[PDB]
Amino acid sequence: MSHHWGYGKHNGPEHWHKDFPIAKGERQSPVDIDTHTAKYDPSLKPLSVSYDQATSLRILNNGHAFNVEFDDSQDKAVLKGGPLDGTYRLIQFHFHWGSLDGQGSEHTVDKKKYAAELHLVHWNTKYGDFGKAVQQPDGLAVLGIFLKVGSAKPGLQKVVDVLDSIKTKGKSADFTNFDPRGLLPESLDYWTYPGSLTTPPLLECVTWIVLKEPISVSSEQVLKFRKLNFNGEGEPEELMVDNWRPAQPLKNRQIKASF
Ligand SMILES: NS(=O)(=O)c1ccc(CCNC(=O)NCCc2ccc(S(N)(=O)=O)cc2)cc1
Ligand SMILES: NCCc1ccc(S(N)(=O)=O)cc1
Ligand SMILES: [Zn+2]
Repeated sequence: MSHHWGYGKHNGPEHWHKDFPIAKGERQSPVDIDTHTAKYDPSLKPLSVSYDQATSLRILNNGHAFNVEFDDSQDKAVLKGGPLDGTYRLIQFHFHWGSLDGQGSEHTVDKKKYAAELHLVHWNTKYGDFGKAVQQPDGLAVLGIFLKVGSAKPGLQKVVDVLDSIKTKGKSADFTNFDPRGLLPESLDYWTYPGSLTTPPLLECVTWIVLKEPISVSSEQVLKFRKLNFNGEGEPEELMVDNWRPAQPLKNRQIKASF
């Protein structure tokens, strides 16, 4: 209830360390993915994304992004394989995006920034709940997918269309029967490395799995994201744009490629 971090000049990423000192830790995210330096690891398995029984529930403007929430009280939508040991359940997805099409992703690829990045957040079932999982070094698996501006993504349009009902911080709307499979690219080739949450509390609990193939969305789709507000109703309007943390030092990590 006393958090005041954000993405402005007075409360943005350069300030976070003062309340969340792990911001300067050894495994922070995001990072630049240097594609030449990433090593192909033949021992990596194909990723297994099982989203057929996914149960979406609600979409919320939380003042930083919007989250689409899922029932995670059974193994309904799970991620396994790839670099992972065990079963990770989908709890929510959200995006980060820019004020312009040339920025907005958190991860970069040879310093290239995409217009946005989707994060599908999953927690390791051996830890019993999400709150316990974020306290463990292998507690979360975040599947990251880049968005480039081009052709529309039909499977995104239900999200775009509901955004009028959650314009300001604290607003939510029913968001049942949404299929997250509609947000994936054709290929599940990926990079992986150990990292962190990219927002406070910046906990170092994430296995990052970043897909190589971007999805394409239209100019009009991402334009609608930028009409959301960071502020609550009745407060000065601040457009929800540039809700991305920049790349952090790789330090003593190696990024592995599945391909
Ligand atoms: N099942 S339920 O009862 O409907 C249900 C109950 C609760 C919830 C919200 C979970 N809390 C959450 O997602 N916090 C953000 C932490 C975070 C920060 C940063 C990243 S990031 N940017 O690194 O991916 C990922 C996650 C959802 C659904
Ligand atoms: N200085 C404005 C108030 C304020 C700024 C930044 C943060 S932080 N460290 O959580 O990003 C908290 C409060
Ligand atoms: Zn995120």
